[PDB]
Amino acid sequence: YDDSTGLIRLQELIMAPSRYNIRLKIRQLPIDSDDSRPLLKEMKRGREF
Amino acid sequence: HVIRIGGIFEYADGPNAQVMNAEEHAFRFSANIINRNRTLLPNTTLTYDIQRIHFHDSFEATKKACDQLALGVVAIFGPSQGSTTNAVQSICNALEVPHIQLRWKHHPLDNKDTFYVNLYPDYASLSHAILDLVQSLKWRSATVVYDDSTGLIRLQELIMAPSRYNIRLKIRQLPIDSDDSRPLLKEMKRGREFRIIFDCSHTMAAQILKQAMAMGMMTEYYHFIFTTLDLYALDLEPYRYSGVNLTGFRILNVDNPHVSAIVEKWSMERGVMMTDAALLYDAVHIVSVTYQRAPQMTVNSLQCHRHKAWRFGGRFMNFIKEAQWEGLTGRIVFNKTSGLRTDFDLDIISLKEDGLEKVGVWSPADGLNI
Amino acid sequence: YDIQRIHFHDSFEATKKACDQLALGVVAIFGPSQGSTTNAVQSICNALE
Repeated sequence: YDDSTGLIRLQELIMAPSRYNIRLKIRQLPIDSDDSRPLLKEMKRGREF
Repeated sequence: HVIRIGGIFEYADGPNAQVMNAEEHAFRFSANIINRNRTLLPNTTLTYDIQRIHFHDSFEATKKACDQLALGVVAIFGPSQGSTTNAVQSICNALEVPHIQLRWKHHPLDNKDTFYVNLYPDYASLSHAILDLVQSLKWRSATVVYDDSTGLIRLQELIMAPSRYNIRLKIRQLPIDSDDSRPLLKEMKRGREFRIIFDCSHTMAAQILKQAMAMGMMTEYYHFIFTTLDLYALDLEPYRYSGVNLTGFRILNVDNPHVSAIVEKWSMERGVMMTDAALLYDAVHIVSVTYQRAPQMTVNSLQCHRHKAWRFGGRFMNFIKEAQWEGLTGRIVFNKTSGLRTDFDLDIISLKEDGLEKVGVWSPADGLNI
Repeated sequence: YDIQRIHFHDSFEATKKACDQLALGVVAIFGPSQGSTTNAVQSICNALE
């Protein structure tokens, strides 16, 4: 995610891992810069689709 | 000399509510202490314009602040809610009077006010405090239970710490239609987690005391973690003499005898000093330091609808933003870009069967010395 | 209709534009993009029906 206060009203999906058994990783989008590319390398290490 | 300032408190009928809390009374406490101390301002005597507003009512706030500006005030204590306090900060920038934030409110730096001072311990360094503590305990299974997302905001290095530290919790909100989560304590006792961490306030925490001891969860296996700092207006003793493993907190630095004398002197006034009582006493002391380090400066009667503004608002905004003073809570520090109490001292206090006991400290300077 | 434009995060702007649109006379105001202006003036709009 990027902004941290949209999911106040999307928290149904946030407490979905108490219900639905999907495994999950949380990261934030950088807020002082737009450059996602080292974080893209971090997800290339994270290896998820 | 005599100086006059402006305060805003929030009640449930507002000015039509007649409540003097442990802070308004502590405001008058510390203001008359500066009226008593004459090397805390050589001759300048601290008076004030306290203007109660409602809870979540910015119209009453705008009228009370227009009354303060028409009387002439040179600083405005921030409300605890962004509807009121952020509009008041924009107007404080717009008529060149220092806004105060007495607490933390969520403020973006996309706000364009230059009149700002946030005061509360570092959220990231708090998250690293609990990394220090939890990696001294080496846990992975836990449960953070909240009742709004702002405690997830205030602890947010710890929430990308699952992508650092090998850790995974039960993300759960409490009901916002009820404060008894004892049926939800039943429903989470399916998980029967023993390391649950609590973002909480004191009356809610007494409700949760009677929930958890009602659910048979008061024990020394339930290795729980409290944010709440208030331990003389709630119940302690059966939870103590049942044996428990839990961490609470105390920002107060009362083992300095001056600070314990001020707490006892408030007990004569109220009733023991709460967190924000000590913060507001230290804040009124800080403003007397900022003004004693200031030239004595004008009081400007301002219409709230004009652009007309006070001469020394940027000057005294610099005097407040640069402040850094030692008092009841230990260290009090502003950042100079977006203000913050980056460096902070805590008493790691914990209840056992012998009672409450300070067992360590956590500071961004002391690390996790404990 | 009546159209206003205000900077992000300034409710004294909302103060003056609200005095314009009230002394003019409107019955609805379209929400700004920030939050402090909109809820401050929402409490005011609540107070004056």
